[PDB]
Amino acid sequence: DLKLPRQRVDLVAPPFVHVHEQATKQGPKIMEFKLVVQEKKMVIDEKGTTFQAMTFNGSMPGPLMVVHEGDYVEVTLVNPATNTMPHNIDFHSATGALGGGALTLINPGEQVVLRWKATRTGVFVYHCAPGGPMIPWHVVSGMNGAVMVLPRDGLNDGHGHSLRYDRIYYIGEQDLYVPRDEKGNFKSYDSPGEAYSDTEEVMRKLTPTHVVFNGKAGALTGKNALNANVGENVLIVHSQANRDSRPHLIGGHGDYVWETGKFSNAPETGLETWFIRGGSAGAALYKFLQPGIYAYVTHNLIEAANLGATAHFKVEGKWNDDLMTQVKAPADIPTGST
Amino acid sequence: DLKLPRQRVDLVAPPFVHVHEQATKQGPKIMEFKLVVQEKKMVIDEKGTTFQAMTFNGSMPGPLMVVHEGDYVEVTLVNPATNTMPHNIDFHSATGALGGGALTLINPGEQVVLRWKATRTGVFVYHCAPGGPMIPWHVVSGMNGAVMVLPRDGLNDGHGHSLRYDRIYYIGEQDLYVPRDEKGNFKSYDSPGEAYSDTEEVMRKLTPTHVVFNGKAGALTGKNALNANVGENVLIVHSQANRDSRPHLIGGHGDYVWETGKFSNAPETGLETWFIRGGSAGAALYKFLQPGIYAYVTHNLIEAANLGATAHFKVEGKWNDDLMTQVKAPADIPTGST
Amino acid sequence: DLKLPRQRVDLVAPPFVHVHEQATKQGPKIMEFKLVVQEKKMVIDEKGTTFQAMTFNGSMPGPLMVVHEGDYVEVTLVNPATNTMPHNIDFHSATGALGGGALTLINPGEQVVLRWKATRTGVFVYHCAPGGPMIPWHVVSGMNGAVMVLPRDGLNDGHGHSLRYDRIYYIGEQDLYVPRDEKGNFKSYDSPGEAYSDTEEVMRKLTPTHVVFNGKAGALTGKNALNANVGENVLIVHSQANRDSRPHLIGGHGDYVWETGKFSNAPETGLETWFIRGGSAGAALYKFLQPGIYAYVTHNLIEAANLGATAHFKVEGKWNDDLMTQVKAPADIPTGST
Ligand SMILES: OC[C@H]1O[C@@](CO)(O[C@H]2O[C@H](CO)[C@@H](O)[C@H](O)[C@H]2O)[C@@H](O)[C@@H]1O
Ligand SMILES: OC[C@H]1O[C@@](CO)(O[C@H]2O[C@H](CO)[C@@H](O)[C@H](O)[C@H]2O)[C@@H](O)[C@@H]1O
Ligand SMILES: OC[C@H]1O[C@@](CO)(O[C@H]2O[C@H](CO)[C@@H](O)[C@H](O)[C@H]2O)[C@@H](O)[C@@H]1O
Ligand SMILES: OC[C@H]1O[C@@](CO)(O[C@H]2O[C@H](CO)[C@@H](O)[C@H](O)[C@H]2O)[C@@H](O)[C@@H]1O
Ligand SMILES: OC[C@H]1O[C@@](CO)(O[C@H]2O[C@H](CO)[C@@H](O)[C@H](O)[C@H]2O)[C@@H](O)[C@@H]1O
Ligand SMILES: OC[C@H]1O[C@@](CO)(O[C@H]2O[C@H](CO)[C@@H](O)[C@H](O)[C@H]2O)[C@@H](O)[C@@H]1O
Ligand SMILES: OC[C@H]1O[C@@](CO)(O[C@H]2O[C@H](CO)[C@@H](O)[C@H](O)[C@H]2O)[C@@H](O)[C@@H]1O
Ligand SMILES: OC[C@H]1O[C@@](CO)(O[C@H]2O[C@H](CO)[C@@H](O)[C@H](O)[C@H]2O)[C@@H](O)[C@@H]1O
Ligand SMILES: OC[C@H]1O[C@@](CO)(O[C@H]2O[C@H](CO)[C@@H](O)[C@H](O)[C@H]2O)[C@@H](O)[C@@H]1O
Ligand SMILES: OC[C@H]1O[C@@](CO)(O[C@H]2O[C@H](CO)[C@@H](O)[C@H](O)[C@H]2O)[C@@H](O)[C@@H]1O
Ligand SMILES: OC[C@H]1O[C@@](CO)(O[C@H]2O[C@H](CO)[C@@H](O)[C@H](O)[C@H]2O)[C@@H](O)[C@@H]1O
Ligand SMILES: OC[C@H]1O[C@@](CO)(O[C@H]2O[C@H](CO)[C@@H](O)[C@H](O)[C@H]2O)[C@@H](O)[C@@H]1O
Ligand SMILES: O=N[O-]
Ligand SMILES: O=N[O-]
Ligand SMILES: O=N[O-]
Ligand SMILES: O=N[O-]
Ligand SMILES: O=N[O-]
Ligand SMILES: O=N[O-]
Ligand SMILES: O=N[O-]
Ligand SMILES: O=N[O-]
Ligand SMILES: O=N[O-]
Ligand SMILES: [Cu+2]
Ligand SMILES: [Cu+2]
Ligand SMILES: [Cu+2]
Ligand SMILES: [Cu+2]
Ligand SMILES: [Cu+2]
Ligand SMILES: [Cu+2]
Repeated sequence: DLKLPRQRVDLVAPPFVHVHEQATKQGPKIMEFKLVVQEKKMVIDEKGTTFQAMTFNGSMPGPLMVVHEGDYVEVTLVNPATNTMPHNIDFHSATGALGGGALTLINPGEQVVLRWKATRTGVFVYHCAPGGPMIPWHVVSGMNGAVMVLPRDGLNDGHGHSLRYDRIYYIGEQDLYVPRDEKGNFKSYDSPGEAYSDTEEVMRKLTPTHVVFNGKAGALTGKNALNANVGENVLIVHSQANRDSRPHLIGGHGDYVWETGKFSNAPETGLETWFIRGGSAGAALYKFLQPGIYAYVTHNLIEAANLGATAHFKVEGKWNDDLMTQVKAPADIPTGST
Repeated sequence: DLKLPRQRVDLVAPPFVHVHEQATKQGPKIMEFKLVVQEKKMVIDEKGTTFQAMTFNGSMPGPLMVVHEGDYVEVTLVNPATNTMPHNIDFHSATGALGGGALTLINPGEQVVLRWKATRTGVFVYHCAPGGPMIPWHVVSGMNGAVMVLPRDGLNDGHGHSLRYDRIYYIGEQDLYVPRDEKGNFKSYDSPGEAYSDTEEVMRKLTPTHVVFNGKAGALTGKNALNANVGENVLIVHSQANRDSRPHLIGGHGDYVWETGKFSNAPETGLETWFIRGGSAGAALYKFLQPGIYAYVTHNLIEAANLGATAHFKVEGKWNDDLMTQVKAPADIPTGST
Repeated sequence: DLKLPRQRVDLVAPPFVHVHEQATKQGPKIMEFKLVVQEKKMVIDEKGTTFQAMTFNGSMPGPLMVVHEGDYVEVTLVNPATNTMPHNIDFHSATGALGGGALTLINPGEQVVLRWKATRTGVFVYHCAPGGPMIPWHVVSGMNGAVMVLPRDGLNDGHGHSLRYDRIYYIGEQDLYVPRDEKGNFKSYDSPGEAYSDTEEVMRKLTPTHVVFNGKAGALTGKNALNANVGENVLIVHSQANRDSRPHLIGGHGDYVWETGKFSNAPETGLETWFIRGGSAGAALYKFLQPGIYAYVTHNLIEAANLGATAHFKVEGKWNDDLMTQVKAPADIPTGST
């Protein structure tokens, strides 16, 4: 019945994004994606703490899907028989049936195919939602990602000017609730089901033990810093499926920010810190003006520095002393000073 | 001195709203409302937990009041002699005297009459605020509701087009702080005063034991789901007098959202999840496009599924396979699959 | 090389603000500021609790700096040899080098001079950020303030009309994490370093013990209430370097609010409660219409009343009975009443 060209997309692991056009002159297509659920123990912090994760495509976050307004998105969700739990998928971009959740519940050994029309532009969360208490559990165990629905003319500034990014990164932020023993040491388990009761008790107190980007403390620092160059316009998509965040690029700004994440609304300009509501994605464009290291954080700095929520950008280029300069390097305070 | 027609309004219990006009050609009136404080033990969760509530008109939230810009609102607040505490009322819609609180403190056995001019459009919180530590206590014990001040031309989209709702619902969200004994069981008391000291200790740690709509976990699910039909534009007013929330309609969107709640500002379009600042009301319009069950949550999913903060809509009509369809029902993963 | 006039600014302690022009016809200048770090034990609540604070210029918050777009800001940061820790400064208003942090690390007995160009309008946080876990620690120990970069034409309403304030106040909100002993009593220490380990444990649980304006519970109540007069337009700048807040003026509104704090964006009108993202400053203009006491709070009322986060305004002038009046004072409920 639906007679449109079909196009298979190969997803890539975050923070990278599969290839796509910004502006397009192609008409609507059926964009075909496959997500494979993987339950697995994963390392989440720099001390080697593990937890019983549940993922789309083996990553936290799940991969970013990119389509254009008016495309149809045909998703094959697979739940391998090595998994232990039922799973499903809810797209916040989609209309009806609990975002798809009511049409995608699959037991281990099953797959399902859902199609939804991309009628709403923006960045949106997708997440598992099997029912009842299993909804938060699967989400905070890692089963969430995002989808971006671009206007067919690409982004604009809400004032009639086109905006184009040179690079895009997807930062998925995950709140984790890892059980502790009586002495405060993190507990380990042999399966997600075994971890559940103790995890739920932590969840109920609404205070994460870890807040991480790309699935673990330090994931996007060091050798895995995000690259850019002076002069490049970078789109930073940020999602949080369960809990609020307040992104900030240390040493930079958000030139154009859609903190609620929806491209039918004009962006705000020149922000220091923006706000991702739990259960949403947002996006910020920034044109780098200075080389060096930038930290990208949630600006609850306890979370950023002590719970895992810091990424780095490494930006190549030439320093601009007009924007900032060290007029005098550290020196002893003058004895004359009063 | 004030020579305007008077109109008595009969309030109705949330989530329903008393009858009113959207657009009106009536001039300003003195709109007369009565609120009666009721202290009573109430059931707040599906396991039968009770707590010593304090209410306007016997409900959590208090009822939604609806007037138009330039009306005067004349409120008789009654504190029956069966109550134990003084009470008052602060309207965030009002100008002066701490929103009215400084003019409305009444002991049991007293009533007072306050008039305020509806100079500011939007949805607004009202709440009790007796003074000092009693302010948060009375609020988190249930003494909060909302008022909507409509423009006399009704709502608009901020771009010169009228917006009209077919139905309106008021969702009051309440954070509760129920004491526990040493084993974790919820404690019961014979009066609000007896509950206070233990409740304050819970409050101080800023983590609710329950987060509920319409006064209890499950209040708006099952037989009390909210009704709508495909094609109807529904206004969902959401308030939170003490603590942030992030509303989300699962399977839907916010077509037009005033998350800060004030109609002099253009709404945002096409949101997935919006944000109600503690101490405010906001509102979202959505036109239903698909039948079935929708969950309406705060998108901290722990709160939603595990602390009580889920409502349902039951929407009648015909399914639109163009927007969403199950292309292939759950099936065994092909043996060929790699 | 940079050949512009230089102008030394003398800072003043919050909540007051150093003298400045709104609109100016002066061209760009090098505006010279000095900040002196002071580590000291400070009283933070009305029961006399102390903690080992770290400050810019001896105050929490640090003082508000005011410049205009296109000015250069040349800051001498001094770390006296009586201090124990290294310190630095990150300006969210600045571009490059982690906001300046990477160019300003000074040991006790040193000073440094940083210049940054004020290319971005709005109110912005500045804070210490020495590296790693020391970043949140120094910030939540008090080392944060704000800077305002005004357009050279002053403020506007985003619709072509000038806005001018008669008074400005800077409210810095500080979340504090004071250790407790086994019985719940707050602990005291002889130095910041001695307090660190126990403080970090409190920080990790993300629940402040105190939330204060101007450095202590009650700082801006009583004799230190903020003054205004009926008819005056007051700008209230609010910052929070680490944690979200939801400001509300009890009995008033935000006539024009830049909750994200950046003057290139039109303000929202007529808000009840606004939202300061942790890691940002915002600002609200209000024209007082009624005399009397107003409370200014974060509208988590537990925080406001029980953790310290209430300020007062005392407003002189004549009461307007048209906006609000007590129609009937408290009286016994009529025996006839049903
Ligand atoms: O012996 C515990 C010690 O080993 C580490 C090694 O990296 O991790 C082990 O214990 C953690 C806490 O139970 C588990 O999360 C992990 O699976 C296990 O390898 C340290 O993190 C830990 O302190
Ligand atoms: O807004 C994008 C997309 O939403 C649809 C519904 O699929 O329309 C919604 O939003 C419209 C514009 O705000 C409303 O007029 C409409 O009533 C509502 O359903 C599409 O028609 C539109 O392209
Ligand atoms: O945090 C409580 C208490 O637990 C200990 C181990 O007994 O450390 C645990 O907690 C730390 C904070 O989350 C982690 O860094 C560590 O991996 C974990 O074992 C104590 O060191 C701490 O005091
Ligand atoms: O890219 C930052 C990197 O560049 C170096 C020179 O190789 O210094 C530049 O950047 C500094 C600011 O971080 C400037 O103060 C300096 O003048 C400029 O040359 C490195 O020192 C720095 O790590
Ligand atoms: O015996 C306690 C058991 O009874 C229930 C019955 O619905 O509730 C009682 O105890 C609760 C916890 O103290 C009270 O809140 C309630 O008032 C009382 O009826 C169960 O909830 C509870 O576990
Ligand atoms: O804005 C609605 C209503 O507010 C009043 C005061 O009661 O005006 C306020 O807002 C105006 C428009 O933003 C400001 O110009 C004015 O100074 C401020 O008091 C009413 O006059 C107005 O209708
Ligand atoms: O939550 C702590 C601990 O308390 C127990 C009773 O000892 O359950 C209480 O807490 C649950 C979570 O809030 C409630 O569902 C229940 O109504 C309440 O009695 C334990 O079951 C729980 O482990
Ligand atoms: O209204 C939802 C309700 O309708 C039924 C048919 O009575 O199925 C419709 O809705 C489904 C999506 O929830 C579609 O997949 C189906 O094709 C459509 O007929 C019920 O199954 C469903 O509960
Ligand atoms: O004896 C403790 C008692 O004295 C007070 C006096 O104002 O404060 C002392 O103890 C506090 C808690 O340790 C310290 O913060 C403070 O430095 C010290 O003067 C009371 O606050 C306290 O309960
Ligand atoms: O926006 C104020 C200020 O920012 C600068 C960079 O220092 O420009 C940024 O914002 C512009 C307008 O949004 C973008 O066009 C530009 O690419 C971005 O760097 C200044 O040029 C501008 O005055
Ligand atoms: O809050 C726990 C418990 O501690 C005590 C002292 O044992 O009080 C402390 O905590 C109060 C709440 O923060 C403070 O008002 C007080 O300054 C502090 O000593 C008990 O009174 C309280 O029950
Ligand atoms: O400024 C408030 C202050 O003024 C007094 C008179 O001196 O009363 C005025 O304000 C009241 C509202 O707070 C009005 O109800 C009253 O009619 C008006 O005169 C004081 O009572 C009040 O503290
Ligand atoms: O180690 N994780 O269960
Ligand atoms: O059923 N989900 O675990
Ligand atoms: O400026 N960043 O913490
Ligand atoms: O049972 N409530 O006190
Ligand atoms: O005085 N109020 O409980
Ligand atoms: O999509 N709702 O959790
Ligand atoms: O008393 N402060 O450490
Ligand atoms: O190094 N800062 O404490
Ligand atoms: O209206 N203030 O709590
Ligand atoms: Cu799942
Ligand atoms: Cu969701
Ligand atoms: Cu009350
Ligand atoms: Cu209030
Ligand atoms: Cu410092
Ligand atoms: Cu910062």
